Amino acid sequence: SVLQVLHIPDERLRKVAKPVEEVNAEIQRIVDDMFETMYAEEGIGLAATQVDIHQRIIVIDVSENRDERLVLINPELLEKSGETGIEEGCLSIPEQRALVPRAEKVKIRALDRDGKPFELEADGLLAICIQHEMDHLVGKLFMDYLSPLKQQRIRQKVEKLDRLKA
Ligand SMILES: [Co+2]
Repeated sequence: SVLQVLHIPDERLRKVAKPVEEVNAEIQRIVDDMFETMYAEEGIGLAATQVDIHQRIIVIDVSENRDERLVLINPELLEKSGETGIEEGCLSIPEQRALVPRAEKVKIRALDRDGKPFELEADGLLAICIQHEMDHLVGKLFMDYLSPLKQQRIRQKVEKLDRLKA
């Protein structure tokens, strides 16, 4: 079932998510609810913190056909290198996009939907998405990489955008 995505400014988006102790039926229902919400909003990734669930869970689908589910429970970054960037957007910061510096390659370790560990070497868009989604778990948003002036602008814009759309 579709979940509600928080928008800035909401301090809840800055809470550091806790590690999942045991992947089970409940965790799995959350995983499914997250995919449903992500696909519904046409996003390519979604961190649990965005839907107000403070546990280290991320769902991703960077495919064109939109049928290639990637689940990262308790992700852990092992290596990262190179430099790249794209005009990132976020469901929590409606209508704003900004070029954010990211590592081009990134190797991680995580648990899948069944709680089994795997390691993944990613590059291109998938690498970027992972970095974006992982930042979400530690309360970091993509706007924090910009100059304070730009950050303030963004807050004013979303703040306004939301109030008018209510
Ligand atoms: Co985001």
